[PDB]
Amino acid sequence: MWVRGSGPSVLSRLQDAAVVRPGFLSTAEEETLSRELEPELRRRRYEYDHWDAAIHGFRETEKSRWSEASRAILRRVQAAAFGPQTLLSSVHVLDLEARGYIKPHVDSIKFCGATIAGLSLLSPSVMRLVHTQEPGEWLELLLEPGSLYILRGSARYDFSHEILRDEESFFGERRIPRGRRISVICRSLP
Ligand SMILES: O=C(O)CCC(=O)C(=O)O
Ligand SMILES: [Mn+2]
Ligand SMILES: [Mn+2]
Repeated sequence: MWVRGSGPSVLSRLQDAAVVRPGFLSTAEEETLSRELEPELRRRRYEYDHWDAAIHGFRETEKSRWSEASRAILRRVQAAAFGPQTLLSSVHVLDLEARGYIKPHVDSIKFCGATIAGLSLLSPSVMRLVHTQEPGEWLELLLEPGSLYILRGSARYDFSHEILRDEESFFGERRIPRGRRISVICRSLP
């Protein structure tokens, strides 16, 4: 339902490395995050785009000070996705416009440890993972609003990830129309 792959072996190999938990958040939790983050994101302009930037059509913030309700959600993510690992001192909040997208990349190994965990809000999208040496090994993850994904180990180090732009936004054969998306990303310390 939420993962498709280039073949059975990549699917088995990454089954606990690339994880989607649809409906990890309740509607109330989605609302908590939106009410806290929408106003903060509105204070910033969508950034200038660059050809050699991974992220296109976006604004963002780092946030370490959170309401108690949002902190309860972040602690649920930490329990679900991270061992005992330490998290970075801030959480990355990313606002992609409907025309925005993310190009294939591997998160910096200088600043991010073994695990990335992301909450998706507002609208559905498709995350594609592609092996960095072998373009024939890939996964597609369907990220609906309220979902948590986890990329760890090989899914974090050996595969790029990207968020498909509207015209390319397909989960298998199915078109996933893109809208404005907010994501809330927790990362481990290296
Ligand atoms: O929006 C997401 O879920 C991922 C963002 C991302 O890949 C990044 O900021 O490195
Ligand atoms: Mn920025
Ligand atoms: Mn990334």
